[PDB]
Amino acid sequence: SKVTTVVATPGQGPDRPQEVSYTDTKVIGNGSFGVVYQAKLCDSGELVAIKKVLQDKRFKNRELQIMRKLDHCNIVRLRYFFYSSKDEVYLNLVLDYVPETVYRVARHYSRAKQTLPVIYVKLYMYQLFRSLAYIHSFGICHRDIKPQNLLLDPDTAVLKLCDFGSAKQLVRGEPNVSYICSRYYRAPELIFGATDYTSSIDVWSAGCVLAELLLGQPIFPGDSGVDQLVEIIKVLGTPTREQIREMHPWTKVFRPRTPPEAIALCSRLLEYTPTARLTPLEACAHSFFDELRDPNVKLPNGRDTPALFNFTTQELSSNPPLATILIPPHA
Ligand SMILES: C[C@H]1CN(c2ccncc2NC(=O)c2ccnn3cc(-c4ccccc4)nc23)CCO1
Repeated sequence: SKVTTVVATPGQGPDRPQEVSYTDTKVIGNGSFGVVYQAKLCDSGELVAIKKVLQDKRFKNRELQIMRKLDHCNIVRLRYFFYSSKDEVYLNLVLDYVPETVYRVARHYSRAKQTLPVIYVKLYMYQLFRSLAYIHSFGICHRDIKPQNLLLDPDTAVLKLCDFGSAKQLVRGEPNVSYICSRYYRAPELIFGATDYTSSIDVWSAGCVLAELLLGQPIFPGDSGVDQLVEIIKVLGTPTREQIREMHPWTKVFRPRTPPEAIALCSRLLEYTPTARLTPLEACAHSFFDELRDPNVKLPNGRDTPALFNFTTQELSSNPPLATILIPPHA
């Protein structure tokens, strides 16, 4: 077994490097992002993911700057970072390992001609909304919400948002690129080429993930923006002049046994008007998640549900009175 020893800087806290040794290094992902590895830390025995990207000499890495300041139970944790080396330098992000993704779990169910039990749809969606409530409180927009970027530990039912390669602090009056976000999950303002969009593009993407988990397939597919806009229009109806300036019965969209609270939540996330969409914190508070607030709720495997109510002042800052719903009496 090959052991690699590096001098890495801890993610959170002041810049004080340490020797870090890891082994059992294997490639687990390859794409436009770069390469993701799996490895075992020699000291603790803990599994880690290592995202390796090409580092520009000219500037500081935006993903690293964002990740160093994030601390949330539903966001993948940056343990360390280090630089490595023809004649080019790479930035390596040592993250907490999470074994599965919502993409892979949902695909197991789709191929088996079935849908993910609604208890999981609530757990995953609720935890995704918490992660968005947290990043959005600092003005940070993920800009790439999709099932592959939603990590899962299937045994504990914990969801962790990953991939901050497109994330950016959105400042009012500053223009932003419209070519971020993956096909199927782009908000209609991004399809229309808006550069003045807000963090609500993340809420639309999350609404696309929710509808997909309920349906067993993407709600707005299409290989072009015009095809995707046709699928959006089939469900939401034709956008008014006011709606276009700002950027079908929903019950007939899903299978008959679909909970009406789930359908009501989709209609409030998937709206043409960016300001009409729910905020992540308001989505957390929706009646679709009431089952998670029940003191007797348990996972299908018999275990207790993960931490769902440990809200901080920062997390609640968008609407502090929502704490009366969000933190139930038993919590
Ligand atoms: C294909 C991968 C791409 N991947 C990413 C794309 C861009 N930047 C980062 C990541 N990954 C991560 O930040 C990440 C952090 C922690 N644990 N972890 C496990 C796995 C994983 C990798 C392969 C198969 C299953 C799981 N990926 C991660 C997201 C998942 O799907």
